[PDB]
Amino acid sequence: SGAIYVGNYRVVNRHLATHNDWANLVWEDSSRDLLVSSTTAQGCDTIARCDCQTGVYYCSSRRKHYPVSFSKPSLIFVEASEYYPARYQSHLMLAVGHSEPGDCGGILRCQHGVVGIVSTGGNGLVGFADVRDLLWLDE
Ligand SMILES: COc1ccc(Cl)cc1NS(=O)(=O)N1CCC[C@H](C(N)=O)C1
Ligand SMILES: [Zn+2]
Repeated sequence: SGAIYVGNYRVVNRHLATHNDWANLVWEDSSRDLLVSSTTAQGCDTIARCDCQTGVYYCSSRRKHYPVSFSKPSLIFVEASEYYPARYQSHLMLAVGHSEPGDCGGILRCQHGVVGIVSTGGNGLVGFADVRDLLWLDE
C-alpha cells in the first residue's frame, strides 16, 4: 500500500483504489494501473521532471529503502491476476530488486523528487508506474 500527495491530488495504484477514490475521481488509466483522486488537504510531495534511470524505492516487505537502476517507461507484458487479465502495462519501468504484492504503492525517488510507485514484481524484479509525464499534477 501507499500513495503520492501533490497539491489537491492523491495518486494510487488503480487496483488498490478505495470507494472514496472512485467517488472523487480525477483520472484513471487501467493500462498504467494508476488512479488519481481529489483531496481537501494540500499535498507536499514534489514530482520529478527528468529522465533519471537511478533512484531509491521503499520496500515495505523488508522495511528498507533500496537503490536501483531502472529502465525508461515502456509497454511491458504483465501476466493475468485477480485485478486484470493478461495485458501490456504502459509507462512501466523495471529494476532488479525485491518486491511482494503488498509492496505496491511504495515510492521510487531520484534527486529531483518522486518518479513513480511500485506496481508489479516477481522473479527478483520490481516494476514502477511512472508519473513524471503527468504535468497537470503540478498545476
Ligand atoms: C509475486 O508477484 C508479485 C510480486 C511483487 C508485486 Cl509488486 C506484485 C506481484 N504480482 S503481480 O502479478 O506483479 N501484480 C499483482 C497486482 C497487480 C499488478 C499489475 N500492475 O497488473 C500485477
Ligand atoms: Zn531525476
